[PDB]
Amino acid sequence: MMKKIDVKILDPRVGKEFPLPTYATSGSAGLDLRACLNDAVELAPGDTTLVPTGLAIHIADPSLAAMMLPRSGLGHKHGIVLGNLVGLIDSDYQGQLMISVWNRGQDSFTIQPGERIAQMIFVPVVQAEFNLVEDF
Amino acid sequence: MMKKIDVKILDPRVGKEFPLPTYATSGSAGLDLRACLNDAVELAPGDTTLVPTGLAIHIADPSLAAMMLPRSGLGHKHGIVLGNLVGLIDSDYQGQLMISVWNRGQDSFTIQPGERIAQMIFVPVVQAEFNLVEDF
Amino acid sequence: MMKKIDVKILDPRVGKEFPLPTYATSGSAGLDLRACLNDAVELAPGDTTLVPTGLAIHIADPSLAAMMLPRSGLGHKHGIVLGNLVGLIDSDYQGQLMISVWNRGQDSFTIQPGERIAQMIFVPVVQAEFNLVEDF
Repeated sequence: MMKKIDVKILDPRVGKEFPLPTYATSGSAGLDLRACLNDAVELAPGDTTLVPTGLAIHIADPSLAAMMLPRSGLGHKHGIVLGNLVGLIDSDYQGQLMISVWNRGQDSFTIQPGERIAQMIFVPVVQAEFNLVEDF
Repeated sequence: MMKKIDVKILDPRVGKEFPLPTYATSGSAGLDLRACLNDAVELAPGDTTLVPTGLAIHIADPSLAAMMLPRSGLGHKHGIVLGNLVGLIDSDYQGQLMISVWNRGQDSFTIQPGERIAQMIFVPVVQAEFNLVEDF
Repeated sequence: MMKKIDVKILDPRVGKEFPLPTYATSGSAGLDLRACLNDAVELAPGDTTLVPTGLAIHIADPSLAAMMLPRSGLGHKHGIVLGNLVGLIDSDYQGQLMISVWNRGQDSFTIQPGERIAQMIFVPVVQAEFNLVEDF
């Protein structure tokens, strides 16, 4: 199911030195996000670094949100995951998309400029209207 | 998109010493959940503690669920995340909402009473009816 | 809400030595997935192992995806979570479902054959059609 989402490019490397995000296939659930870096960042075991994407989105529809997830292989094989574990992007967030990258393993890992380092999915969300009860 | 959800308050501090959960804005995807504690809890690196919220919900609609996520800043900047990483709340769960708080970093952190320590989103869910095949 | 999903069994132990996945109740959001193992696997603190399920699904609908999550108790009480934290299954994935199991705690844990070790939810997903703007 498709939804138009505004995207703003913040760094001129985007598109020029690595591509914009695209779905691998029409059956893909997520979009891979790439590290927008002047220089490679070497992450020792246990450390966290904030990696820019050079991108901002504005979802705008309050019935939609995005969730940022680790990449499967990076996480399983290399211990490279997200420092906030899963990163929620609200419909009114219009700042740069930033990736909290955490090395949860025992091996150092260097993030190269342009490397795919997380994925993003778009999911419908609901806002609860709470009904206060004193017994269910 | 809005959905009525029953909520029961379990601890008289809720509302009295810190507020009920509310959406920051009409475009917010998540609700911040606060620690309902008699005393602050100091979490050393690597440890996990179970924090009550003083709240129970009963979603009741089987086409909806809630997911509990870390807060972005706490997770990235402070290494304070969830011990179960993401916590799924089923439509028929009517117990207290409990937060597994894990210090995944290298600095001790004290959870103050009333402090926002996780977020909750409501998402539609589907139940699979499996169709057994012996080749796709 | 129900959706037909094709499932293929890859290992003859499935159904014979432990059951196929089922929803506990009609209000359950997730399905527990079991370890399909010839022998128990003992996971020391910090290590990760790739556990087969003996199962493959083919969601096929591009408006649906699955997310693999830790079990709540395993994660909170035992530090047994997913090495990729959350595992996304695309609508066109038709390989075996594999579970990255990570011991994020301080106690060794042995995964027994047939033991429930993760959960899977099915959620609607949206594919973004990006609209390039140079200011929001």
